[PDB]
Amino acid sequence: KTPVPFPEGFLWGASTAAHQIEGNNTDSDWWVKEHAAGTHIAEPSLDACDSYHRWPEDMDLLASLGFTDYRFSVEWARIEPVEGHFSRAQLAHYRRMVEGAIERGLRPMVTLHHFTVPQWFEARGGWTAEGAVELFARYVAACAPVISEGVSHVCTINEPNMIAVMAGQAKRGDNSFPPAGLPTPDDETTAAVIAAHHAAVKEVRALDAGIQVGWTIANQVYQALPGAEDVTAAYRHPREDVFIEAARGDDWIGVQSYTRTRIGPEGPIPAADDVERTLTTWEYYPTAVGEALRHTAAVVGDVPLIVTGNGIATADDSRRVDYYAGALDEVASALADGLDIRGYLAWSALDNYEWGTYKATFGLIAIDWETFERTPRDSAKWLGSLGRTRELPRTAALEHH
Ligand SMILES: OC[C@H]1O[C@@H](O[C@@H]2[C@@H](O)[C@H](O)[C@@H](CO)O[C@@H]2O)[C@H](O)[C@@H](O)[C@@H]1O
Ligand SMILES: OC[C@H]1O[C@@H](O[C@@H]2[C@@H](O)[C@H](O)[C@@H](CO)O[C@H]2O)[C@H](O)[C@@H](O)[C@@H]1O
Ligand SMILES: [Cl-]
Ligand SMILES: [Cl-]
Repeated sequence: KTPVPFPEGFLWGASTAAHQIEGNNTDSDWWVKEHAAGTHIAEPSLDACDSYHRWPEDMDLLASLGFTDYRFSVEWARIEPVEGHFSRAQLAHYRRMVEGAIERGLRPMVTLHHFTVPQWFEARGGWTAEGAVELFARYVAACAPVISEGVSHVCTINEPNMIAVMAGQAKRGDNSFPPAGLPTPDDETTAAVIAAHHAAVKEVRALDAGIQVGWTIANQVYQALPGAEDVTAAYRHPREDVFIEAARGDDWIGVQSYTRTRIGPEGPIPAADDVERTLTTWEYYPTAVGEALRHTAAVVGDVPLIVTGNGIATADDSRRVDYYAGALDEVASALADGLDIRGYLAWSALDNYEWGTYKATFGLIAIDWETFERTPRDSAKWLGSLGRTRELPRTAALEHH
């Protein structure tokens, strides 16, 4: 019904991840998987957006559009290309990104880990191997020159619940996803990423640089059909809630939401045949983030919430505007209800490599895969303008009360 001004210092921006935009990330586990014999990965990442060279243009564009914040990742595979050999070259590359954000009036949120790992880290047995926790923490300590000045927010591990899910697949040797919901996570990896996270928090806080640290959650918005509450709770806990519980002592927690999955007495039910879908196959559900935020609050307590990824894969930008109008309304609504939300970062700043395909275009900013030309979409112009306005618009539908 009425507009909700940004809280003071509210993050307003977009998010990317190194492997999805940078191009030539050739020391990652993913680079190997993309080219392995028998890979199921539909297409290779290759040059992606070449943000390795073109992040200056990325950030010029974001700032010009009126965004005030940029979440990007720094890449362990580059920083530690072989075990024990830290690249000062790549550390400086990443420090230049932080400084470059600041010089363009963008507050940088730094993700230290976004799914990919060094191939050597995978080859030695991944998150569940002996020493994996110490290895991650050492990498985190080594990022100190990148994050010790000018960075207010660090994300340790992006969506550890997706890590645990995929480890569950790899352990069973499963290649396909169920028609709804998520594969049983590997509880071993669950434990390992949680211990890795706490150790990373210690490392960042040890810098005594005031950094707010936490991690981000792939919120599924599991909804119980009436009667199926207990099944829904059991299903969601290892997939989501256990990672939110591990964040209860953190300085902030990231909410990443896109769609919803209904759960019946037998478990996850797929979207109806006739309901609107996005280019990811997911049900179009603009109000997801609303439920994601509220569920996250219920579980995590009073840890500040930030939306660190939210959007839609679509070829129709006016449908993206629709999606954000509903998502922003849910953010406003949660704020007005008194949730402590301190930022909104859209997924994604650019069209990017969506873990195996380039067809699932999530970008505010269009990318030509041949020339690397950036073209802001209209959604980008509108959302960006809110960085100056600093007020969340509402949809024209009525609230209760
Ligand atoms: O791969 C099957 C199953 O493994 C699960 O992990 C188990 C682990 O918790 C247990 O300690 C040991 C005991 O030998 O067995 C398994 O490794 C994992 O959580 C599931 O995702 C997998 O489906
Ligand atoms: O897919 C768009 C972006 O979203 C993230 O990962 C999502 C996750 O949020 C969601 O729960 C699952 C559904 O099974 O899909 C993943 O792709 C990542 O932050 C981004 O890398 C990803 O591109
Ligand atoms: Cl090196
Ligand atoms: Cl990384």
